[PDB]
Amino acid sequence: ARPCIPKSFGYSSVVCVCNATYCDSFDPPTFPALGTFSRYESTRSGRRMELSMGPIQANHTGTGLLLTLQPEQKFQKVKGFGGAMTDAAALNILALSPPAQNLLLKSYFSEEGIGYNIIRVPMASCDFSIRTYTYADTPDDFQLHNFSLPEEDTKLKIPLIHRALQLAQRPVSLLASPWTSPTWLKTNGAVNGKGSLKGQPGDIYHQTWARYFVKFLDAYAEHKLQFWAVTAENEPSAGLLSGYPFQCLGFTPEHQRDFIARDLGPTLANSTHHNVRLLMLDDQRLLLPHWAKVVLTDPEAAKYVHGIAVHWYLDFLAPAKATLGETHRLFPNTMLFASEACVGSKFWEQSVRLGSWDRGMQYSHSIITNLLYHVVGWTDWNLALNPEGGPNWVRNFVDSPIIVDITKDTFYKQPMFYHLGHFSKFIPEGSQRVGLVASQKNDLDAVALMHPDGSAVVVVLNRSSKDVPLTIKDPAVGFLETISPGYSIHTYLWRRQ
Ligand SMILES: *[C@@H]1O[C@H](CO)[C@@H](O[C@@H]2O[C@H](CO)[C@@H](O[C@@H]3O[C@H](CO[C@H]4O[C@H](CO)[C@@H](O)[C@H](O)[C@@H]4O)[C@@H](O)[C@H](O)[C@@H]3O)[C@H](O)[C@H]2NC(C)=O)[C@H](O)[C@H]1NC(C)=O
Ligand SMILES: *[C@@H]1O[C@H](CO)[C@@H](O)[C@H](O)[C@H]1NC(C)=O
Ligand SMILES: *[C@@H]1O[C@H](CO)[C@@H](O)[C@H](O)[C@H]1NC(C)=O
Repeated sequence: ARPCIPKSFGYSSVVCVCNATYCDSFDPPTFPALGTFSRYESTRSGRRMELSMGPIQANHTGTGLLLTLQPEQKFQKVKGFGGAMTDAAALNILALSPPAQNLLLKSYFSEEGIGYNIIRVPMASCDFSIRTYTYADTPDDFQLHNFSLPEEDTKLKIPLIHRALQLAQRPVSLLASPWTSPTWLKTNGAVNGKGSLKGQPGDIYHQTWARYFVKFLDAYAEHKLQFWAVTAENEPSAGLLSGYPFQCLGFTPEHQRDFIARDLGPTLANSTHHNVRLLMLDDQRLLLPHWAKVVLTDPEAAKYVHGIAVHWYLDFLAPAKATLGETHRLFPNTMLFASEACVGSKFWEQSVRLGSWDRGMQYSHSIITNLLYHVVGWTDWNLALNPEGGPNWVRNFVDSPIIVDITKDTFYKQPMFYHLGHFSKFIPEGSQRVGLVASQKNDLDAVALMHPDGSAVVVVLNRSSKDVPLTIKDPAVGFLETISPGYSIHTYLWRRQ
């Protein structure tokens, strides 16, 4: 286990400094015997996923906070965690020397790092691109004879995805999302702004756009990559907004419903890519449950839709119970998945705050809330950005868990990286959320899950300044006596037999 090299940039915590010859890492799991628990601890004060071990006791007495596992109370199975291979993320990763590149990719994808198993791939350009392009910019090419991947895919994104896959010991699921269609399929003839597909679902424009999904999946397959899922459109509501500056393609929920039932669903189902999952919405969770009711109460759209993808940007408006909770109650067999998050887009937010503990706590708080309301996965946005929070052709810069400094062949792992790793490292695909109750009112955020191998994992986040002593009870093993320091996050692991 190679320790964090801390550096302060004047914010609430430190970054971990990595370069060509040094990056912090973990040792392989030792799997401690029954009656012993593992603790991974990160703190604002500087601890970075530090391992300790403790005993499990047969008995407990006291008035302190007790959290009780309810292993019989079974909820959602986890798909996984990861981030987005944008043009910007690829340009930043490839600006490092090869050994620094490999330590960045190992930080995310290896067992010596945090075990990411999801990669979101934009279908052509987004704002985190240095130029605007689609795969079919030759005008009025309804045949899509001139559909091709440019070097952003063939030289940047695809080779980095292959390298990530090879470093990962877990199977990695790829998720594709489009921002815009070719401009000649759009009402406004532009990559951005208020504009939809021309015409109506079931017509030549919509059939062409559905076939474009199949051509993308064919082109990626020529490069030996297969997708787990695609979304119906990135943030479809954004294309309904006058002057929207980012690549977009506007759909009402009715438009998405009919596009899926008539065009996208049947087109994917009648392709070699029929096993690729389709996710609807890919948008702010305040749009639930309405968007789910509009799409999923139509059997001709419902039969194609595997899940509902959500973005976190307006979560302050949208209580989880009224959105995720209500959507799970009405549509319990349609999985919910968090497909995009980042801090810093808002005009008042500094784009990049190197070492921000607040930004880390935003991530872990969101992941815990999502898991407590039936969500099966959580996806970061750009895997890496430069210290300006780009590149970005619209100059809408944001933060990333890893910041690359090309001038020093150095990258910085922020608190967001460690807060995400407290889940991604320890909650593999197939883990199941289980019950966890508190003995009294408390300021902690906590979630319990069972690993496929039956072992327990509990994440405890303390967003308060105050140390909170607490006990965890598992009826199969006994009591963990621990303490949740102010501004900390813990992951607890233990065998149950
Ligand atoms: C990539 O990042 C690495 C981590 O920051 C950089 O390594 C640091 O490199 C400096 C410059 O050589 C080292 O400092 C020197 O340290 C030695 C003492 O060495 C011994 O003790 C230190 C702890 O004090 C220990 O880290 C070493 O293993 C040795 O046991 C002094 O003699 C010098 O006066 C000077 O202070 C750092 O120790 C070193 N840290 C680590 C953790 O390796 C590396 O240089 C970066 N590479 C590039 C090219 O940017
Ligand atoms: C521990 O738990 C058991 C429950 O079977 C209880 O009967 C026993 O007296 C407890 N031990 C102590 C020291 O309280
Ligand atoms: C588009 O495709 C056809 C046939 O493969 C080719 O002859 C034509 O010149 C291409 N157009 C452009 C603009 O590259």
